[PDB]
This record gives sequence, structure tokens and C-alpha cells, in this order.
Amino acid sequence: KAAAIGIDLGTTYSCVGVFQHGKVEIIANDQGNRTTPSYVAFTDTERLIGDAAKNQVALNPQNTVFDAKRLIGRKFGDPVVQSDMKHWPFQVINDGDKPKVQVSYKGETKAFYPEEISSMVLTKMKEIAEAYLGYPVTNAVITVPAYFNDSQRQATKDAGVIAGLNVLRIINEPTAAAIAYGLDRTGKGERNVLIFDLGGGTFDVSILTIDDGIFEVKATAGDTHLGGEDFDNRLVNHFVEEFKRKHKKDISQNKRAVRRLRTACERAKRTLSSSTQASLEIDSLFEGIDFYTSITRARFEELCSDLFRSTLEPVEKALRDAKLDKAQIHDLVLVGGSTRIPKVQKLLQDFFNGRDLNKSINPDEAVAYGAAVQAAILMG
Ligand SMILES: Nc1ncnc2c1ncn2[C@@H]1O[C@H](COP(=O)(O)OP(=O)(O)NP(=O)(O)O)[C@@H](O)[C@H]1O
Ligand SMILES: [Mg+2]
Repeated sequence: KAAAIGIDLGTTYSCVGVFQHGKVEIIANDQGNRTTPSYVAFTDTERLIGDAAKNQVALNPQNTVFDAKRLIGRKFGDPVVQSDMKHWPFQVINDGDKPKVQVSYKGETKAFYPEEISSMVLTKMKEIAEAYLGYPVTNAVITVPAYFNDSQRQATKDAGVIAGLNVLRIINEPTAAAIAYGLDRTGKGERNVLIFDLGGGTFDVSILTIDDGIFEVKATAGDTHLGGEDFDNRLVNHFVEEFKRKHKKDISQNKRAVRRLRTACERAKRTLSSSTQASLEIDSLFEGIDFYTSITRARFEELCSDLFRSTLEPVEKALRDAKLDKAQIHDLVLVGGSTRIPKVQKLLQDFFNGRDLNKSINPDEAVAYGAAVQAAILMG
């Protein structure tokens, strides 16, 4: 009766969809955004989630949590966890070999499991859907990277249950993307599908073989630390140098200034996917000095040229592992907000000798879209 929802719980942005009245609808949140930051923040008086949390990140770096997906289902001693901890502004502690994020909340020290943090993000996605539908949601399909192990899948499901959702199924993100494009339905025989997923924090390449609605992972490649945030970083360093040239001041030490500049760069970056230039206007960036400038799409491409180019190596590697030539791939599917960058689409298309790309569904919404279709199917 009530519709089930599909939820892409991303490392950096999450998205929710619902199949209703013959179509999938990706649901906009309170601020009108089709995707919501996977951020949670704790203050002296409240818990903020999504846009409201990410928006005050510069003001409260120690108690604003993100990247919970990097910790979920892992052991404190996991080398990945130990490595990732070096770069986060928030504290992570060991609780029975399970990591917990420790923060200050309402004047006290409190710690939360990764699934608790993600349950908050999922709760927000559930509320977003309920606001649109006009009624409560209690069924959902949630997605995870194809390489997640049983523990990571269990903890992701636990996050959903904590959020008040009955988790119909946990399915792989690349499978969800294929379902969004109706690729789960094939003619006689098997089809080889390549999912090129470049998001905010990670880059995943997956080669799937689909046969009669059955999905098999033939190969996976990528880089868990390559994504849109790295492109934002190249822009930040470029503007830090511009500010030095213009004002003979180095703002790299001011945390607030660098965070505000990063936020502005992410917006300018998005604009450069549709327009050829973008302007950045930051009032009182550093020592009361305003910073108003512009940057062109070509300059952005130059600043990230090596990073963009590097995305084709995992594609080559995945093909090698799957024992397939480029011509044997039947469909190319774009996933992740970073694949909206024209240069990235050109590199992939050129690498595949001119093949058209499946890109009619916003890339950062494709996983949630498929998850919603799967959820509707499962509800019968
Ligand atoms: N129009 C755009 N042009 C370029 N980049 C964009 C655009 N829209 C969103 N992005 C970036 O896409 C990234 C988010 O991708 P998205 O797929 O929504 O996140 P995700 O699912 O969490 N992926 P991941 O971080 O790897 O788990 C961020 O770096 C956004 O800044
Ligand atoms: Mg996402």
C-alpha cells in the first residue's frame, strides 16, 4: 500500500527515490536539493543533519561528523580506519574493537557508532520522502558498494532499522544503477555492463554481466580516495595562490577561511559543468578582506587534468581482469555527481572510441533511482 523508498546512502551525498504512479520520482529535500550531504552535527543545543549540518561545518569542525560510510561495519584496528582517522577533524575511539565517533553534544562528551551516525542521515532521507508523499514510510531498499563485506552490509541495514525502516534488501550500487536504466531486462544471452562511478569521495568501476535478470560482478577497480572533493581541493589551492598574489597574504592557516573557500569552490565547480565560467564571491574571507574572482572551465580542467586522466587506468584494469576488450562492453553507465563534468564524460567516451553513454538520469541520482525501482518490485 504505502510506497517503499530507494535510498543511496553515499559517502558524501545521499539521495532518495520512490516509484509512484508509473514513474520514479527523486525527492527534493527542504532546501530543494535532489541530494543531501551525508553530514551530521552536534551542538550545545541540537543535532543537525544534511544541508544544515554541512552548512555550519566551518563553525564546528570537531562535532560535525561525515565519512561515516568509511567506518561502517569495520573494526577499530582495521588499517583503513587507522589511516582515515589521521585526516578527520573529529575524534574516533575504540569501543570493543569497534570505532565510535566522539563529540561534544549539549555540553557533554558522547560517542556514536557509525551505524548510529548513518541512521541519522537515513532518518533525514526518510523524512524527505514522507514530506513529499504526505504519509509515513517504513519499507526501503538501501544500497552499498559491491565490495562491502557481510559486516558492512549488516551495519548498513542496522542503520536503516535504527531509522525506523524495514530493510527489504541491501543491494549493490552498480546493480541499482543498471536497474535504473532497465538493463536488468535483456534479450537472449548475457550482456556486459560497465558502471563508471565517480562521486564526492570515491571512484568505483564495476563490470557486471547480466543474464536473464541475474547480475554477476566480473571485476571491480577504482580508488577509494579519488572523487569530487579532490577536484574541489585543486581549486582551493589555486585560489589560495591567487589570494597570495593579490594581497601578499597566505590564508592556508586560517581553518575557517580555507573551509569557506572550499565550499565556494565546490559550488563554482558544479556551475562549470553547465557554464564555461563561474564567479566566486566570498565576503570577509581573511582578515576582513573580500575575495571576488572568476575561473573558466578550461582552467578548472587544467588544474585537474592528471586526476581526470587517471580515472581511465582503473577502467583498463577492470577490463583486463574481466578478460574483456572495450568492444565487448554492451553498455556504459555514468554514476556519481562528478561524471557530470564534461571533460570526464569526454575521457570515458573517447576511451571507448565514441560510444554513447547512459547519462539521461542525473548521475548522482542513478543509484537511488534503481533502488526505488527495486523497492517497488519487492513490494509486489
Ligand atoms: N553538476 C556537477 N558538476 C560537477 N560535480 C558535481 C556536480 N554535482 C555534484 N557534483 C559533485 O559530485 C560529488 C557528489 O557525488 P554523489 O554521487 O552525489 O556522492 P556520493 O554518492 O556520496 N559518491 P561517493 O562520495 O563516492 O560515495 C560532490 O563532489 C559534488 O560536488
Ligand atoms: Mg550518493
